[PDB]
Amino acid sequence: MLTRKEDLLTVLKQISALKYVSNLYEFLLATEKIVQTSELDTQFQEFLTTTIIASEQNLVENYKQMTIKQVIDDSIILLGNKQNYVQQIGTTTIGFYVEYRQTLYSSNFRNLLNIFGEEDFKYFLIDFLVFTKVEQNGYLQVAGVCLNQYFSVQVKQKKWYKNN
Repeated sequence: MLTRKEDLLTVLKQISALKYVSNLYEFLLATEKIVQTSELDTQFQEFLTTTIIASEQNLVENYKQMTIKQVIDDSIILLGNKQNYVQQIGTTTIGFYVEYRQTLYSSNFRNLLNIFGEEDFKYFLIDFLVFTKVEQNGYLQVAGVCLNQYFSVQVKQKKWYKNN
């Protein structure tokens, strides 16, 4: 469920498998998808700086330089048989069809789709764990391999009464 920023960050820095962690704004800058002077609404700009993303490797060079619903469906289809991605939750995939994300449909992500371009956006949701600020110091993962999949590997524990 919802997580506090400092908790998300401490968990993320502890996971050695995730070598890359940044806020979205800086990633878009490094990949040159946007530049310092790009015209950005304050809401969207606040969305870029508060959104946190993580990947196993540094994919900046890889990302250098249609409805949102459709792009997301295609993205999910690209997952193949892989499992445990946030976007797959409560989803069933059969061939090119997906049946059954509220945040991913927002204007923020639609603007993100237009800046990334169709192809890169599709892979973005796969290569990155994406955490968005839902409320005051309240983060939610909206895409990528479920964080729990990594914590579990980093900190392997058989049994416990509870560990949120």
